[PDB]
Amino acid sequence: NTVSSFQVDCFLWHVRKRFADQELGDAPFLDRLRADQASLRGRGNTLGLDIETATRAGKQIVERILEEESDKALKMPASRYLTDMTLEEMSRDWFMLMPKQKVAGSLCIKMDQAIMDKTIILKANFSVIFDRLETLILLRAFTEEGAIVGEISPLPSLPGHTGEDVKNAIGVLIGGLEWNDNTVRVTETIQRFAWR
Amino acid sequence: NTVSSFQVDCFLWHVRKRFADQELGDAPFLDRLRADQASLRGRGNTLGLDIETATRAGKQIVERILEEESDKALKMPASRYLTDMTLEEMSRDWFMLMPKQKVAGSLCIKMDQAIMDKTIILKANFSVIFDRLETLILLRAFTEEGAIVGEISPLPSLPGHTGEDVKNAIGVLIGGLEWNDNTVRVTETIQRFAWR
Repeated sequence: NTVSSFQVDCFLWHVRKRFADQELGDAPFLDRLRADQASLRGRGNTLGLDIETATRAGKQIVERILEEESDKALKMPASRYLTDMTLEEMSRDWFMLMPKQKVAGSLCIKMDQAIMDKTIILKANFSVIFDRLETLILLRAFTEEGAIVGEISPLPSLPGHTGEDVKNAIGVLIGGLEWNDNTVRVTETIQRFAWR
Repeated sequence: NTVSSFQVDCFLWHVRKRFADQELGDAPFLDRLRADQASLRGRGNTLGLDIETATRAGKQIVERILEEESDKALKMPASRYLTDMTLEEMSRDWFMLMPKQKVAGSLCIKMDQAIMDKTIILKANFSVIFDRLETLILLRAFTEEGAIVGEISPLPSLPGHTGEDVKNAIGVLIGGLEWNDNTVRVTETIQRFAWR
């Protein structure tokens, strides 16, 4: 019922205690240890379970969380994060006068149809595995005048996208922008790890 | 400085999160997880360290606490706890009219010199290893009338006592009580695992 967590808390307290027992602790850490020691005393007396017994049970529970595969996440060959945009560029507000958008590939593609005869460069932040795109964080279209006129973003509620879905989204965005006689290019990052 | 603990907290949060992720959690556990998730977000932004990076560093720190000998406490062959007294008997108030006491063997020996011509039984709670006494919790002398007239207790500030120190303390207590024509015996627990 409630003993599973109590036991986990008692073991994790022990672990934090051992951390303190080996120095390096800041004052708020020791303060939390004191508050938790008092709270665990209370919870123990209410439950009737000795702190060391609970600690050992917690140890076995924590091991159970960490048993079997544990955290041996050796199936993600060090993805490298590549960026063309700063956090401000990704979070910057923008608007479309004649908005146009669609969903495909678990990606949302947006572009302003009011943009005409402009020169546009695409910038993106994304993860790369084996010299190819693996996850898209964000792509935005900027005019030479600095306006944001299009965007490709992942949809968090759908099964994740692939590199080919992003390549298709980029091609679709470029096509739609080119319709209005815009000149569209991509950064070297996109040109090297993705495709126009 | 303060990153060592923060990192430990982030990993331990992850562990508690995985516990939640595998059910069995009570409402206060999840509530603490929410408060801690918000607090860790704050602490992260203040420190500038990503929660996953801190989590991995915390994992390595926790492993460091648990590395080498870890908790392989295989040098304490299952001590068995034997009791003659309830918690109330050990915590019961008592007094000596003519107090007498000494320190020896990292034990405090007390007896009331005013007790005469009584029949006394000694009761004790202690740990046993290999069919012999290893740690004394408490020993008290009771008259047949129920009065507490003597006590042998460990002193927490001194190097721990041995079984032979307790045997000597019991012999000394019995001797002092016998001086005043008291008849003193011990429980079967003491007679089997210690000596008069």
